[PDB]
Amino acid sequence: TRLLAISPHLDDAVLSFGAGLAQAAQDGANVLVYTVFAGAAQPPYSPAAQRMHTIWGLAPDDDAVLYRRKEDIAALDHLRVAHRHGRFLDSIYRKLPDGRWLTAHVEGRQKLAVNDHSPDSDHDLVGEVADDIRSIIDEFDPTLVVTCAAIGEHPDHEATRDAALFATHEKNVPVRLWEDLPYAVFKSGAVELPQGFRLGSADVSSVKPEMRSQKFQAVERYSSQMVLLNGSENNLFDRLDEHARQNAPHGGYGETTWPVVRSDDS
Ligand SMILES: [Zn+2]
Ligand SMILES: [Zn+2]
Ligand SMILES: [Zn+2]
Ligand SMILES: [Zn+2]
Ligand SMILES: [Zn+2]
Repeated sequence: TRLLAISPHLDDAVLSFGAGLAQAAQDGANVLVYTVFAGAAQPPYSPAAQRMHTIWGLAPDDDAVLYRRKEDIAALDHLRVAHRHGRFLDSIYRKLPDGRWLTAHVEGRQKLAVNDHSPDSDHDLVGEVADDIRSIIDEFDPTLVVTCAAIGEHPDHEATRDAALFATHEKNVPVRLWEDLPYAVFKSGAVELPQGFRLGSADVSSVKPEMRSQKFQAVERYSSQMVLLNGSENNLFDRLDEHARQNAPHGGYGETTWPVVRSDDS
């Protein structure tokens, strides 16, 4: 078994599929967690990025990507799985063709506003990510790829998922999508895949209690994210535990995945 996980951001694979990754390595699978939006960003940073860096507990002009890469290595080391950090710049570091920042701040609103941009610019981003994924597939030779469903409709999650779907289709590798966490605790669960792809029936895994514990310890390595993840009530793990409790109310901890298959008549 050669499992390639494709995470949009530094933390998504561990939050959503950490237990499955740790279980996979335990069973003797070769596991690799490649993160798409891990590109090394250079100053000058935008105001919106600077603000994010402060929310992550960093100085505005700190090398934030380096810090987050280090956290990611620690967390994946904890699950006993390998890492690979991609070249793509996260949303807060990207500029548009016209020279504007992709993301700007508004006064008095929590979530950052994304500037409108061309379908061409999205097609091109997704194309480049797909290119990188295809090469990784050639290099690593996965038997299975797992990536995000993009529940919550984060644009970087959709870009990652879509590129993985195009690349895995061309390369004939089976692909599964994980339920995005903690997004799925806050957002419905229905997603729109690119034309020609659809979701098969869900599978909610059964993991040993010790893999649950390892997952949550791995999550704790993302120190920069604890404020963003614990939110208001400081109860991320409670919410994660409660979610898994529902989806197996006669079992313990587990993670929801769906296989991706071709639609009929496509
Ligand atoms: Zn993410
Ligand atoms: Zn490394
Ligand atoms: Zn992003
Ligand atoms: Zn876009
Ligand atoms: Zn769910």
